[PDB]
Amino acid sequence: LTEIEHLVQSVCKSYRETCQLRLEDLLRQRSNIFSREEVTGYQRKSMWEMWERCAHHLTEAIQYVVEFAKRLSGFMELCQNDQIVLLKAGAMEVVLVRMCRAYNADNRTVFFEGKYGGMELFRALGCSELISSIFDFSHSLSALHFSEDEIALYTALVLINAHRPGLQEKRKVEQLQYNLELAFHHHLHKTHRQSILAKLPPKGKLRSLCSQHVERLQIFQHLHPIVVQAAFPPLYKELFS
Ligand SMILES: O=C(O)c1ccc(/N=C/c2c(-c3c(Cl)cccc3C(F)(F)F)noc2-c2cc[nH]c2)cc1
Ligand SMILES: CC(C)=CCC[C@@H](C)[C@H]1CC[C@H]2[C@@H]3CC=C4C[C@@H](O)CC[C@]4(C)[C@H]3CC[C@]12C
Repeated sequence: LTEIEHLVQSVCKSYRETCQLRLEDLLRQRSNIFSREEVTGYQRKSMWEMWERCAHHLTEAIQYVVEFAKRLSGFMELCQNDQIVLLKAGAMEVVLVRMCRAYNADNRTVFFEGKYGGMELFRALGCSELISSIFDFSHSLSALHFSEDEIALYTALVLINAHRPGLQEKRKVEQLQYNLELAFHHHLHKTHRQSILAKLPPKGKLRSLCSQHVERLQIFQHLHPIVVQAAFPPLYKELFS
C-alpha cells in the first residue's frame, strides 16, 4: 500500500489535531443564535474593542494553521526562508477557507464567541463591504459541503504552492506539492467526489480576498496596536512592525 495512502492519513491527522473547532460541535450549535439584545450589545461595542477581540481570534486561528503546516510531511525539511514564504502567503488564505465549517448558509451566520451571528454583529468595525465579501466567500464554499478530509487536503495545497514568489528551493516545494496533489486527487476519486474540482474557488479570488483582508488588519494594527501571543518569531517579524 502506498506512500500516498499514508500521506492522506497523515494530512488528515494533522488537520484533526489542528482544526480548532470540531465539526460536530459546530453543526450541533447551529440552533444557538445570538438574540436581538446580544447583537445590539456587540454593535454598541467600541470599534477598537471589537478589533482587539477579532484580532485575538484571528491570531489564534493563524497559529493553528502554522501548527497544521508544521505537521505536513516534509514541511519542516524545507529551509526556513521557504517555510516563511509559504506561511506568509497562505496561512490567512487557509483561515478564510476554514471559516466555511463555522458558517451556516441557511441563515448566513458564523460561529463567533460561542453562538452564531450574522455579519451585522461586526457593525462597529466599519468594514461592511470587506466583511460582506468574506461572508460571500464562505457562502460560495458552503455549497461544496466540504468533508473534513477534503478541507484538510485542499488547505494543504493552499499552503504548499511552488509558485509563490520568493522561494529558494523551488524544486523541493514542487516535490511536496505533487505528492499532495496526487493524494487529493486519489482521495476524491476513491470517494466519487471529483466533481468538486471544477467548483473550487478560482485561485485569484482567494488571493484577492485575502490580500484585502490582511490589508485591513494591517491598517487597524497601525491605528491600534494589539498584544500578540507570539509563538513564531520569524513569521511574526514578517507581518508585524
Ligand atoms: O504567533 C506568531 O508568531 C504569529 C505571527 C503572525 C500571526 N498572524 C499575522 C497575520 C495577520 C494579523 C492578524 Cl491574524 C491579527 C492582527 C493583525 C495582523 C496583521 F495583519 F497585522 F498582520 N493577518 O495576516 C497574518 C498572516 C498572514 C500570513 N501569515 C500570517 C499570528 C501569530
Ligand atoms: C475585517 C476585520 C477587521 C475582521 C474580520 C471580522 C470577521 C469576519 C472575523 C473575526 C473573527 C473571525 C473568526 C475567528 C476564528 C475562526 C475559527 C477558524 O477555525 C475559522 C475562521 C473563524 C470562524 C474566523 C472567521 C472570520 C471572523 C468571524
